[PDB]
Amino acid sequence: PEMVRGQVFDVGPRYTNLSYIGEGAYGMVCSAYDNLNKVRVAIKKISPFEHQTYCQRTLREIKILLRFRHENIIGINDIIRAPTIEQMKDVYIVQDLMETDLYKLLKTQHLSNDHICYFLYQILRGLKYIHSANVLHRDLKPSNLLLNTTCDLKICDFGLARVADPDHDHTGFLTEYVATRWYRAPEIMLNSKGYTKSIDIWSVGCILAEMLSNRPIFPGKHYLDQLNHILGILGSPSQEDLNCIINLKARNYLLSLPHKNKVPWNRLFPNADSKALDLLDKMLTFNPHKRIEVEQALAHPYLEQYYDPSDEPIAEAPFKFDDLPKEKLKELIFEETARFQP
Ligand SMILES: *[C@@H]1CCOC(=O)c2c(O)cc(O)cc2OCC[C@H](O)[C@H](O)C(=O)C1
Repeated sequence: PEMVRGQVFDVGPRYTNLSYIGEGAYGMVCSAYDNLNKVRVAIKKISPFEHQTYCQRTLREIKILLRFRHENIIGINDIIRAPTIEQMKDVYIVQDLMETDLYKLLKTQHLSNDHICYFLYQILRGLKYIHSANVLHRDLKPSNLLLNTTCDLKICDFGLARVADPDHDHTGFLTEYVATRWYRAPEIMLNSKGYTKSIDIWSVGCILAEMLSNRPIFPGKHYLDQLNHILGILGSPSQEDLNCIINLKARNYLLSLPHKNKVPWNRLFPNADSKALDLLDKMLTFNPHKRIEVEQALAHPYLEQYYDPSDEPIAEAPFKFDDLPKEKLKELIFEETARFQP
């Protein structure tokens, strides 16, 4: 049984010659040689079975990814686990081996405008498919975007995904939220549970800004500070957009703030393509009802060299799926992974 950096990675004998890559949520990611297909692959170790929310995230991702099939979504090629529930302690997910992720790339590489445009196209193309299944990714960020050696992009990690539920999106002010802080839409902190598609478009807008400058556009340090960063750039919301926020605590918090001027996008990004900044503005719109939707974004002039709706496929059907004890959830993970046995 091979080990990498002092930890057991029990995937043989099909997968050998392991090398560290990085970290998933419940375990590390390695590369390995696939002795059957004769190519190196990526493998993620998942040890979820102690914690019920861990089991939730693992099951959710497996259920979605076994149904999804799209060029810009990384799939599941194989799942490795013990033959019996009694013996199963870890699960290993085998996926295509990519070359890097966008978080790592942006730490040292400046992107040409042609790279930015192609990455953004591919993000939106994958997102079109996800949203067409009535699913929200809910944690889009550079570390969840993988790139191969020719800059083809795939979206990773559906562990926070949910079915869209816009009729039950409303909540109170300062409602706690799980997804990554820097990519949270402003309404998360005001009145939203993040159950509508507009939550993902905001995150893509954050990713676009970060590709233009190699730095996060809104790097808040804590829950409410994230909103201060956003308002520091967008400026104060209009009366119309405030009137859309019926919750009094949220509205009165915004009314308590001094007026803030909008920072022009071309001041923040003086080298950027003007069409890219127009699309950026529409993705980083404060009012989620006015925010651009994924199919509109694909049709934006910035993406004209790539846009082709006949080559931007959608899901066959809407996706349908916690008080579930982890013992039922481990049982459910066991059953969901049976198709890859032996
Ligand atoms: C994605 C989990 C799968 O990640 C990978 O397959 C992966 C490959 O193939 C190559 C490289 O360079 C990195 C990879 O993932 C790193 C981890 C990733 O950023 C994220 O944390 C995930 O776990 C989601």
